[PDB]
Amino acid sequence: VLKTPKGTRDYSPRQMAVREKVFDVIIRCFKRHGAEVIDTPVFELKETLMGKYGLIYDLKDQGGELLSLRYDLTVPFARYLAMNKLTNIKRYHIAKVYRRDNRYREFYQCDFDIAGNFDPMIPDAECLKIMCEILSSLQIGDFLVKVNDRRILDGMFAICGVSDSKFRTICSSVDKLDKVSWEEVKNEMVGEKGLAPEVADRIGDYVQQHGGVSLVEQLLQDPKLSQNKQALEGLGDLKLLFEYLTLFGIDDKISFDLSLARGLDYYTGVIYEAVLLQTPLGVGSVAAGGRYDGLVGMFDPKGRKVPCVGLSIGVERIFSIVEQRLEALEEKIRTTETQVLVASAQKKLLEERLKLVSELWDAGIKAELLYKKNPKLLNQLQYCEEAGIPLVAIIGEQELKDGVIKLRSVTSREEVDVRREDLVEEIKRRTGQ
Amino acid sequence: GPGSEFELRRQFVLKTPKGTRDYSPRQMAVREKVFDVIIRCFKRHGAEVIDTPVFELKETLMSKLIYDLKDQGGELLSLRYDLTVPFARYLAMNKLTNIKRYHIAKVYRRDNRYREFYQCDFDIAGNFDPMIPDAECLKIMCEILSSLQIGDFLVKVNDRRILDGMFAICGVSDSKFRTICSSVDKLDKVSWEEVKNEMVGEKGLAPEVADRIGDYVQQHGGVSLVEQLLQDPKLSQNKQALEGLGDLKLLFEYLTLFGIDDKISFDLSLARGLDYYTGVIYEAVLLQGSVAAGGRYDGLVGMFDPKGRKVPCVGLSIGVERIFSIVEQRLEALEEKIRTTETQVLVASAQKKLLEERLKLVSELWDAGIKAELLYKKNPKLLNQLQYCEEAGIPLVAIIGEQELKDGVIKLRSVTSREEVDVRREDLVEEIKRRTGQ
Ligand SMILES: [Cl-]
Repeated sequence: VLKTPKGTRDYSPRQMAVREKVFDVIIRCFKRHGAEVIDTPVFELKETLMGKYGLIYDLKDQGGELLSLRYDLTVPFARYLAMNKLTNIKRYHIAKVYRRDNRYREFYQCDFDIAGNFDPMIPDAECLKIMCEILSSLQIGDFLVKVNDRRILDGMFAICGVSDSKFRTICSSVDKLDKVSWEEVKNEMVGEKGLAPEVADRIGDYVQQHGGVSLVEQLLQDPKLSQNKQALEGLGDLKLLFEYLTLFGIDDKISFDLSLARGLDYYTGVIYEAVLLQTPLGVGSVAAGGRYDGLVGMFDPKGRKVPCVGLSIGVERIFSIVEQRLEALEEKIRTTETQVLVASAQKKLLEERLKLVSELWDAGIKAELLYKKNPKLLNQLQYCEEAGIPLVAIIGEQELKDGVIKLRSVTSREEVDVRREDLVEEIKRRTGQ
Repeated sequence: GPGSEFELRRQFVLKTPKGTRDYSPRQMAVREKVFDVIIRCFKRHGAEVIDTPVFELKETLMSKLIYDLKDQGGELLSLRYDLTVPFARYLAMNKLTNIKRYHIAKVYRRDNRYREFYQCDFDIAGNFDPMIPDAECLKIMCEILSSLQIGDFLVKVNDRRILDGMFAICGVSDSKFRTICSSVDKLDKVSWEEVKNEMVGEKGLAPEVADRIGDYVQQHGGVSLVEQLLQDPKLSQNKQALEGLGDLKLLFEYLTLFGIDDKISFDLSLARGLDYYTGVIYEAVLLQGSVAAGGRYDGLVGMFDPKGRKVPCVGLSIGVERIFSIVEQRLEALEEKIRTTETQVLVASAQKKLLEERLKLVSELWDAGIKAELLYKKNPKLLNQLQYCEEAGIPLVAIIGEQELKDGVIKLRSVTSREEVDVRREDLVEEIKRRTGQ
């Protein structure tokens, strides 16, 4: 019966160590952009989640409110904003979400969002900048951020002749163009979904193109698209976006891709998705986001609109990559931060070690000793070697009388005598405070 | 007007579940400060960390206080009510016989922010020499309680074996152990007479028997009290009491070496968590609340292992929810504005048409690891930018103007002092670093 629920896994000490290094990079970035932080309960009223999703963990009806586990951090955010009658906020939220999909049922989401009425595209641009800072800093190899706008999509599908009835499914097909070829995608829309091959080929004339600001300029000249009001504003915003990206120094990491069509329940403005590269060959997505201006309005009692743009870093995939990067380097990932083991080779010294280890703790030094009265020096050394503990402070009967400690570097094997009074400052010096 | 039914219905559902609440940025600043103290202590003691799913199999957690997940055609799941039972499952499942770990995570209880709340656990599992890990747990509690600077505190200590032997030697029947413990436990809230009456009148104990319990249970003291009970005519003939007292005497030797023997109060009325604890039991009290508990529980892991293999465990739980409030009140009483962001500088301008230049600059600052912001406006008024800083606690404003750009210069104004000085652009990163301490 010993088992974690399907789709969940524990984080082992080593996995926690990597998670800490990855979160530390991400949080340091969020904080650099003046983000506040909040937290919200792991479950919300079922009502709060109902009427938002077209796969949600519900809690047993036990005689109170009907409750559900958060499927994401964005809805809780909207509920939070509305509940506190906030009109603007810049926040990050790092927490687990829950989905009965098919470690994929419980996993971390890492969100940053900017809510408020501001001038066009400036916050949207900062979101892309934040993506890029983070992905670069993690050093998970090269990447590329795909960008599109919801209104460009709507307009493109309007003038190509896609019905409102098939709009939703056709986007699902187009959105596959990242992994698969246009030939497959075309054949699906036509063969499986009953889309006219005339419409399919027209969509193709747009959907197959990608590039930088150059493509935004071309489509602003497109005779058919120009005459669609929505596509035109969307393109105007992207043109603006590219200007700001250039100033942020990251226009070379951005690809305007008209096949990007996801999260169409939420997104009203830009849509983006970061993808890892090979060698530009897409190897998988590691972040996503966009502008969703209708969500908060759905919660505010007076339906007051609060624009929002934001991003989700896909940390689960990043945990794997970083873990494997570390493994391939023979770099032993430490699961503890102990700086020194207090040891002795002789017997009858437990009380002396207890006294020393405690002095070290008092000075704020990270120390341990074996829970054994007369451990063998070899066993203590082996313990340090496996744990990556860099120093061993060896206490002996004579050395105590002399007021010295034998300090041995575990890896270099070099041993030096240190005055007891100098021991605390000497350990700090060897580790870096 | 009061508002349409449309409006009032929406307001009616704009809430967090009962007995839960969001953490605002202000409360997150407090919680981050508390957790930093605690985690720095855990790490200082060589602890590893693990994490477990918020829900375990229902069969694993066996109550009218445990959240169950709806049967949606699959496993029957429940939300965890603590971290110790997930730990035991974790040790048994991974066939570990020793681990020293801490775990900080929310737990869930349908009791009467009190249904979802943080537990901060530290545990040392494994077969070791007597009472050293136990001593270290008390040290850890003492380090943390001290560093949190939440006033003076005390740690009550007792042992299950001492209660066992003590009940035996003064007449209690073995089968009435638990309920008499439940009564004795309330002597930190209630008088001995109220307690006695509940044991005799309610619990069917004999008057003579309860009186002998009162002779011991009413007592609390230091290491000298341990020595006295080792001299006790009746107790010192009971094997359990003898072991229990022997171990406390030893614990005290180690607490003296750790310089915390003066914070420990041996208290015979401490009888908590007897579903778990097989050795030491303890509870920290703030002096003017239950702010940290723990003890040794050697049978729990054994109950999850198929071959019933025992793994000795001793640990502690820090009541982090009571501390959050105390610390927040400390901060608010100082009227010290709690910042919710770390921004060092706002990039600003008074003139129009400089958005592009603020974008370039703020991005330069970000690339240098400086915490910077700018208002999301094409042409903000300087006043609005300065007010934003004043309200948020941002100490510097970097003002870009057309002339400054030509001179390769940036006007850097202190938000508090209002003094503005010119700064060569290439020096800006360093000049900011200096003024904010980095
Ligand atoms: Cl001023």
